[PDB]
Amino acid sequence: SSPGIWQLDCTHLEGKVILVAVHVASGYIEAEVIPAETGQETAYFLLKLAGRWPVKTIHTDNGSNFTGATVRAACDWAGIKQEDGIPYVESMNKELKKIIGQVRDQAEHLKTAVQMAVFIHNKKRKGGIGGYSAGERIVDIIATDIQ
Amino acid sequence: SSPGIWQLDCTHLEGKVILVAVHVASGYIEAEVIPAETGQETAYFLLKLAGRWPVKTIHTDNGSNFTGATVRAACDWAGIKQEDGIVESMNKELKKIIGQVRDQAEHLKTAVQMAVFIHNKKRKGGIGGYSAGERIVDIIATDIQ
Ligand SMILES: [Cl-]
Ligand SMILES: [Cl-]
Repeated sequence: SSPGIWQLDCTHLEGKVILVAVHVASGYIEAEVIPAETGQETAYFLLKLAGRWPVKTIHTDNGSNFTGATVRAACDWAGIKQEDGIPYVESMNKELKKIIGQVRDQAEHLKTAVQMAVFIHNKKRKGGIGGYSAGERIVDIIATDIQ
Repeated sequence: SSPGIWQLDCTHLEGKVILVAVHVASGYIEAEVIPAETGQETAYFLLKLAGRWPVKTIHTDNGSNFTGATVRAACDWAGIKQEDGIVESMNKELKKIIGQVRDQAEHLKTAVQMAVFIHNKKRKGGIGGYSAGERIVDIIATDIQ
């Protein structure tokens, strides 16, 4: 259920393609620059995500890199179901882009900045006492679901 | 035991370099093929790991890709401390699983992720048993408080 639901969208910066996976219930993110927006590279990214978190369902934009039997085969193999797409990334790709822009000049290559931004986003809280970061929220949700 | 303790080791296959990070207490793995065993690529891999899990300390082989200011600056920036350093049972397995699925993948990188998936989803001892994936989350969940 909610524990295994992720949204996958693409973002573009400096002629590069970035795939962003958001764990809906927590706001937690996994993002990476990929060589091209193809089924082969999208399948690779999804297989990487699935081996790190319990991915059960994904909501994508259902674009071209999903019509090929590549991504379909990967989702099949990993036990991932593809459902309804994203509406029309909302305040995520922009937010992630915001952090990236803020730290872009601190890294030589874009890939490093992307990861610095993912780190900042997932460790971000919302006040003292509790607050809870997206990183803590995802772990709590999955923990209190597998037990 | 080890809330944010990870071991980072390198492995080589088909003329390529793979970085393997093992969460000591759970056995959970994060591994990827990197373009070269350099400080710049090692720092990249560590930053990626650090943004996905609460990494506090890493045990590495303290080799050449750790003498450069690159990895030191990355650990510093992420708040990671480098300690003693080199499990072996989790690593060796990775190569075996990779060998069992290499044929299904066009590129090695894909086979590696397939292997990571299989390893982290592996059930402890059938029924009631726990996978490394479930163990790492349960460990960090109880640590948050
Ligand atoms: Cl996409
Ligand atoms: Cl290494």
